[PDB]
Amino acid sequence: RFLKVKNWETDVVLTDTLHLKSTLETGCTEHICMGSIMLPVRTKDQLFPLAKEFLDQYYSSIKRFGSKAHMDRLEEVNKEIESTSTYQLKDTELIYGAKHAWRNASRCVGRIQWSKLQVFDARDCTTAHGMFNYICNHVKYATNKGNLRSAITIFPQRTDGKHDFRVWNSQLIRYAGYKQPDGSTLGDPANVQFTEICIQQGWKAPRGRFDVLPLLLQANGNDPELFQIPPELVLEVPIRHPKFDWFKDLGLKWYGLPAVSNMLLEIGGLEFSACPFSGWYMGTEIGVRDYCDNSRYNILEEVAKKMDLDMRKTSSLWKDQALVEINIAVLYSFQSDKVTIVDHHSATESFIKHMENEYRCRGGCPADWVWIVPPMSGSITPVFFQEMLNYRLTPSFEYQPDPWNTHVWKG
Amino acid sequence: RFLKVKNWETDVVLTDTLHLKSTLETGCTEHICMGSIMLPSVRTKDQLFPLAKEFLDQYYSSIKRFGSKAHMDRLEEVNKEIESTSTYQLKDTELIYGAKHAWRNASRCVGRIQWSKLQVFDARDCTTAHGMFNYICNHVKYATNKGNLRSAITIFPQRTDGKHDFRVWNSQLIRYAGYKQPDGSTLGDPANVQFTEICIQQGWKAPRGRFDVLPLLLQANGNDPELFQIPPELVLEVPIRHPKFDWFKDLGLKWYGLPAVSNMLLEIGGLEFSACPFSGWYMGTEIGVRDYCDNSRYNILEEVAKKMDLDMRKTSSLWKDQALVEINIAVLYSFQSDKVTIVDHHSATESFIKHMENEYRCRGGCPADWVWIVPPMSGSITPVFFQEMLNYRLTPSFEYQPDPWNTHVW
Ligand code: HEM
Ligand code: HEM
Ligand SMILES: COc1cc(N)nc(CCc2cc(CCN(C)C)cc(F)c2F)c1
Ligand SMILES: COc1cc(N)nc(CCc2cc(CCN(C)C)cc(F)c2F)c1
Ligand SMILES: C[C@H](O)[C@H](O)[C@H]1CNc2nc(N)[nH]c(=O)c2N1
Ligand SMILES: C[C@H](O)[C@H](O)[C@H]1CNc2nc(N)[nH]c(=O)c2N1
Ligand SMILES: [Zn+2]
Repeated sequence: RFLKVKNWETDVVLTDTLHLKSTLETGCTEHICMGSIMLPVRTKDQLFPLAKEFLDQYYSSIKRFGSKAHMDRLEEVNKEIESTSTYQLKDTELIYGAKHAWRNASRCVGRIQWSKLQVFDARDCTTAHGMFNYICNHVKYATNKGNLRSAITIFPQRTDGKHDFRVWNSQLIRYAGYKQPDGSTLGDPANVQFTEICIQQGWKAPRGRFDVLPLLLQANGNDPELFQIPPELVLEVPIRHPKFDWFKDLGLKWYGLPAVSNMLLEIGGLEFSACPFSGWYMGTEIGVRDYCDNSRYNILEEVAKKMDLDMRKTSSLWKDQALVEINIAVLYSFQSDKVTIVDHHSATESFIKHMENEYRCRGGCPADWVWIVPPMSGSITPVFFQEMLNYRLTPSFEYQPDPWNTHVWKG
Repeated sequence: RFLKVKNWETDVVLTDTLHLKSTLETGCTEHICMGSIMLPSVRTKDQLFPLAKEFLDQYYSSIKRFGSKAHMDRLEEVNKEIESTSTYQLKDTELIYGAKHAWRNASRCVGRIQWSKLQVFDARDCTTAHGMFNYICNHVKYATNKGNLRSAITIFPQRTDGKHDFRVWNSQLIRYAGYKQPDGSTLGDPANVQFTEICIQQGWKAPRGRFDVLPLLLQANGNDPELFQIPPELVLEVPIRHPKFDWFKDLGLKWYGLPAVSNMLLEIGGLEFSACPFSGWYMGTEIGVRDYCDNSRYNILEEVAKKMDLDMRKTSSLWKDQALVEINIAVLYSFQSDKVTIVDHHSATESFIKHMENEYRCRGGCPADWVWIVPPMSGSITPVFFQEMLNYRLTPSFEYQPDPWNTHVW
């Protein structure tokens, strides 16, 4: 069975056959589309075929399908599963799985880079202090003094679900948010709940406006522990505007390194619940979302007020105007400081090239249009006109519940 | 079974039960989501009666006479008519209800808060293209209303056996001509390049300007289509100027006030109305973001950025974005100065969030296609960006249909 997607700006038509390797559910049915819905331990029983399918992919990629090495690995894994109820990945398999999890992330517009991932094997880690060391080395490597480098650090896989490794932060670097008694918020409104957990865990909060949060790190199912990232490792960029001299006076800055730390990496049925990964920013993830969301820094009003816009009626598009200016400043600031960043025009253009190349050599490229189209100026980017098929391939990155909702406290 | 939709800006969570009355197919499976695919790539007496019963059932429910004397009698009456004639005819009240609810059920339409205010023009007695023309002129005049735009639909005879179809060949009743240049570029509107040529291919006398209003190409009862020129005094146009830059007028832009879709099919109780032009009023981004700044449309993006003297060498200057905003400020300012109805994308999306809440409250759901509801600019500063939506097909409905120049036996 062969499916087709059409680009409505260029009439280019591609043919998807990779969807035949799709596995778990999309959430949709013949009677409902859940395409705009954000969200949805293993027995040897269902683990055997999950491992086999992964190894079949792996040995196909290295042109060794059905080789003696393939069959011995199959036999050795299945023996390990039935005698221990799980199995260990080789280094080679682990690297392959992490890269392919990214290659399969249908919501990620940056996947053109998927094969250039630095994989740090932290599966020998045993304590939160060890996790801290591993994460410090990741941040230093990835940052690279502003010449950012994609990377992932993989902590031990889940066993019985009672000994999980977890990074409680949603991203490795993020600013605190403080709800004031009068109802206003100091800092990042998105991080108010997590900031409270940290303060309750004993974090002495400076209660400034751009306080980097501590790492809250859980090893082997023990209670999590607080660590402060050394400030010399946290690269930051003061935000200024190339024409508006008053923009610096807003006093804004943003960190350089986007590092997702709350997701679950699934490879051959194995679940890696702590796997921070990092790349580099698209400008709009700071300037459209991290300041101008009604639920974030809401400098949207202030920028408009200082541009002296008509804020009486929305049809003056004063919100749209200030939104553009803030995104110009973010890109200008990062480039001036030689900190890697990509604007949404370059990133979407690169993704279309990636997507076409993937249809050629792979038979498809799963993609979530709802997330691929940028949060501003959508229809002047080339992905807006691009039909996209969405399906789940494994290995994959998955959401997992917040650990504070599931953790059993030791005391 | 009782699905939940969350708004991630407000944490409001609505429960959808209306989807259980869904019917047609989405295109998706549990293995593959086609939510970003544009398109879905006569009735026999047995297929027809359940469809009619379903519709009559929801009609008599809406007037709180479900299972009443009138209900069962009407149910029986249509049963007899179908067994006899192999089709049936709608009562005027049912026709009006069906059309309003096809609008209410249009999951790609952000403007649905107004759905119950539709003016329905019953044109089922029409027999000829001249008659169609008359009905369409009256529609345009009524809908335009001197700039105080009013939603309207005109419904021509339903399909019978597929041979005697009524079709408006134009995709919209009012559209600007587009001619390809003997060398490279395009004059007018490139989306209409084929149509603008099909008209001359039939006998049009193209004034060969940029903004030449296309003639109507009306097909009645399956015969060859006929050209008609809409009296220009019926075509309200707004000159586009900017509330700042006076060079903006120099661009010499204008757009028509009346968006009027005319190539879709309306399905009520199993019956198919192949010619059912409907109109409302524009959202500002439909003209400026899409009609002006699309690459394959007017593409004056470069001109506007050039006249703003913006750095156009690196994309990271966001010069396209900057120009795009100013163009959409001008469109809104121009319509508003001329007292021609228009809504900005902030107002329309806010209105739609309110409409959603109303529908979940008094109806149990609201089918909605996020890929189409989110505006093509400034998406994440509008309330619909963070609103999860469930998409499903209810009937009565508006459906796509092939272009008649492939279908018609000339
Ligand atoms: C290297 C430059 C990268 C860029 C420019 C980029 C860009 C983006 C953007 C804009 C999103 C949308 C998320 C949102 O709006 O909240 C996203 C999502 C995502 N990216 Fe990438 N990304 C990059 C690197 C990576 C890497 C290194 C990985 C994994 C190894 C990755 C995996 C993902 C995943 C799993 C998502 C899903 C997010 C979710 O579901 O919330 N990305 N990316
Ligand atoms: C009164 C003001 C109205 C507004 C502001 C409005 C707004 C919109 C917009 C922005 C779209 C997106 C379509 C596109 O981008 O091409 C749309 C789609 C649609 N609207 Fe509305 N609309 C209005 C009135 C109506 C009426 C009166 C009807 C029917 C009686 C209707 C039915 C539809 C349908 C069927 C679609 C889907 C179009 C398609 O599938 O291509 N609308 N609407
Ligand atoms: C792994 O590397 C990545 C690089 C880039 N650019 N984006 C992502 C997506 C994940 C991600 C999303 C957001 C959006 C913030 N919402 C609250 C509005 C901010 C981030 F800081 C971040 F990290 C990952
Ligand atoms: C029936 O009433 C309606 C009112 C409004 N505002 N929109 C529609 C959808 C039909 C429609 C949509 C668009 C979108 C911009 N494209 C250039 C991509 C432009 C139109 F010119 C038009 F006609 C119908
Ligand atoms: C490929 C994609 O589905 C296609 O370009 C859609 C996207 N969303 C849209 N949204 C609106 N309002 N109008 C459109 O024509 C489209 N086109
Ligand atoms: C409700 C909706 O699915 C939700 O707000 C999504 C929509 N698209 C998005 N797209 C991006 N890039 N990032 C997001 O957080 C979201 N949020
Ligand atoms: Zn779907």
